[PDB]
Amino acid sequence: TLGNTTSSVILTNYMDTQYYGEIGIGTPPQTFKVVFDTGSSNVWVPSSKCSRLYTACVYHKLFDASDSSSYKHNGTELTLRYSTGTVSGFLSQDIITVGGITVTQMFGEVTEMPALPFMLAEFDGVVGMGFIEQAIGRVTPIFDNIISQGVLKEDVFSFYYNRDSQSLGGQIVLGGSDPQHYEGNFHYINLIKTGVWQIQMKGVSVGSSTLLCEDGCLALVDTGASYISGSTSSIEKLMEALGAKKRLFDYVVKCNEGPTLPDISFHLGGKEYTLTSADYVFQESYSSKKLCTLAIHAMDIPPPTGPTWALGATFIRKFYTEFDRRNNRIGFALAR
Ligand SMILES: COCCCOc1cc(C(=O)N(C[C@@H]2CNC[C@H]2NS(=O)(=O)c2ccc(C)cc2)C(C)C)ccc1OC
Ligand SMILES: *[C@@H]1O[C@H](CO)[C@@H](O)[C@H](O)[C@H]1NC(C)=O
Repeated sequence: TLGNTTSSVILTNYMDTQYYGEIGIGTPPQTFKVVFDTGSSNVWVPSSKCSRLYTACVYHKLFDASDSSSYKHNGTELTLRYSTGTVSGFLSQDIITVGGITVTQMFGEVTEMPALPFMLAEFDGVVGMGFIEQAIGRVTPIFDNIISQGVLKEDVFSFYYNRDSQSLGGQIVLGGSDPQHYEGNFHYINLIKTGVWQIQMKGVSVGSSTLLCEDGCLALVDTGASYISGSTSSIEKLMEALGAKKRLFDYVVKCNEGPTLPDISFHLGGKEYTLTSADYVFQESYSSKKLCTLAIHAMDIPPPTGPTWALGATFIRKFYTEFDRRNNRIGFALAR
């Protein structure tokens, strides 16, 4: 069922690495800073039942079911494994408010939240924008519950991630796209299969020559990821081609050599999606005596999804993204 409504959620941009908006859970609503993540399908927030020996829970907003009159008990255990860490807790149901839309949703109340990486998180939880196929415990994703209401103009949602400034951090539009944040026309790539926001990639070039993904590869379009990521192997080759040094969790260049780095192009569908060094280098200075982090890192995503590349905030900043559930495709347009 299609309606005549679009809703939008204003996002906060924290240092070009984290983008999140707010949702309200319960009656009266308890507000949470959440990441709208196309790379996951579950809704979760920290729980009041999280042991205060997990320091992450002392530093985040906790959902208290005892303060919500609309809460429905469930209790089923839930473990969510990310390539960055793990969270576990139990399932609960309540009313969730997302940019005007009110929806009865099943979500995870996280009771185990490791300091790495959640003490570094500015957000409290996640709103999974993925498909039911990848939903842990086969829980209906929030977008599927919003479609069911038959209120949205289109069975799509789109992302705008701005470059850091005190301006608009970003924007998610549910039910459409916002022409104020893109120019030109959308170029669509069909999903390899329904169930994952993953498209075929046919080459990654450093400069003029296609040095990587020559015989094709996968590209997960991940709104919950900060960077463009590849497998340890691909990133090693890419970084050698750029002249970057490996550290513990990132790659660096001498700050003075950042602007001189070659363009990186991603071959997706029809078009070549080019990022210049200004789009992937955290150019904090131009000093020959300082190191500058790159917005590309290695991430070994496990099968069946991985091995795959992931196009995170680094990519979405340059390219406004529309996620089309009706046609199982992803559209890209140059962001304004
Ligand atoms: C862009 O701003 C978003 C905020 C970035 O900051 C952070 C993000 C995180 C983070 O890793 N995630 C989860 C990842 C984002 N998509 C899903 C998952 N990627 S994954 O490769 O494991 C994966 C992909 C696909 C499948 C099927 C399975 C596994 C968030 C959303 C919990 C952690 C700490 C952060 O900061 C301290
Ligand atoms: C929890 O919710 C699921 C639906 O996601 C349901 O099938 C299950 O029976 C519920 N469990 C309890 C104990 O209420």
